[PDB]
Amino acid sequence: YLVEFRAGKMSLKGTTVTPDKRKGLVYIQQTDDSLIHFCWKDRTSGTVEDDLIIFPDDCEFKRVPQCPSGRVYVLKFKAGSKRLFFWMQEPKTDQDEEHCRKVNECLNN
Repeated sequence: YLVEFRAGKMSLKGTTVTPDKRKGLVYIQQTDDSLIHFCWKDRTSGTVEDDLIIFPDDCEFKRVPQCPSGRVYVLKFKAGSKRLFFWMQEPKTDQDEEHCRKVNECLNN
C-alpha cells in the first residue's frame, strides 16, 4: 500500500450522513495497470467495501473544520461535488494531518 491508516467510514442513510461504527482501514494501492485505488477495508471481516479509482486533480482530502472531535475528513470530488466522509481511528491525533497530506500526495502524484 502507498498509504494506510486507521479510519471509519460514513454513509448516506436517506438524507442523513451517518458514521459507520466499524473499525476500518483507509489505504491507497497502485495496481499493475498503473491506476490508483483509494480503498476502505473493514478490519473485522477483512472485506474491502470501497474501491475508487482516482486520477490526479479529481479529489482533495481535507479536514472538516466544524466537527468538534477534529477527527472527521472528507474526500471531495472537484467535479460533481461527490463527497466521502471518514473519521480517524488512531487513538492519538498527532498523525491525522500527516495522513491527510500523504493521501493528497498519493492521489495527485
